[PDB]
Amino acid sequence: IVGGYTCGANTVPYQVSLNSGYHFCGGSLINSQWVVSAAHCYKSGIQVRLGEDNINVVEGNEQFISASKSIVHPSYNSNTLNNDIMLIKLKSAASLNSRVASISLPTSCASAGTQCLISGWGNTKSSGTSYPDVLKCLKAPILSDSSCKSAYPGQITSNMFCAGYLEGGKDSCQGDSGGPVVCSGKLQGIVSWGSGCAQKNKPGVYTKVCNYVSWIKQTIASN
Ligand SMILES: CC(C)COc1cccc(-c2nc3cc(C(N)=[NH2+])ccc3[nH]2)c1[O-]
Ligand SMILES: [Ca+2]
Ligand SMILES: [Cl-]
Repeated sequence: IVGGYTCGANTVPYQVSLNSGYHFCGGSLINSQWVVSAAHCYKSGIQVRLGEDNINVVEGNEQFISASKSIVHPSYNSNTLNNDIMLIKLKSAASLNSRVASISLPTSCASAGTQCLISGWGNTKSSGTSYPDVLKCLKAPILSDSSCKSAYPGQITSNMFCAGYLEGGKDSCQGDSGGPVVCSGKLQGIVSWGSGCAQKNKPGVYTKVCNYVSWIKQTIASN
């Protein structure tokens, strides 16, 4: 997260770290056995780490559970990143409490101007790599479709939305991919891509979760 702030330990109880011997992507807990992340964060050998704050220290509250299966969206396109969503089922269910809790799926899509919270352990510099030990947070508004398409002409599908600041300085970045964009207590986006990090006129692009609620529900129900 570039231009963000320290969230505070466990203030984002649905945030998870996908780990394969190091932190590589973020994700969101939606029920005690399922997490949602981005399809391009897929790999085998994934351990889901819940209740984390400092990812390099066991401070307490952590639950490390292996993934039993990852379900990448059948229409995911690695070249355009269209349908960049993946569901991970956990080997055992997580114990939910106040430090580990799930976030709700939306019933409607959010509108431009809606303010949302993006969190993650991704890079904090737009030029160079500086990864943090604790969770970083950023409040960012959803932008209008016209400003998003003007910024990335030909690359935005109806399953993506832009959120951020056109002046630059605040944005999600590498290491944040797969994590949550929460607005009014509902999971509305998944960190997906962007051009560099916090560059002027190049806001972040997120997977539009409201277009996948029936797919998420039907898939969890049959697995
Ligand atoms: C499969 C992963 C281990 C590799 O993931 C990645 C490798 C290189 C860059 C990214 C990445 N750049 C990103 C930029 C942004 C942004 N809003 N500017 C957001 C997420 C990003 N994720 C990324 O997610
Ligand atoms: Ca820790
Ligand atoms: Cl266009």
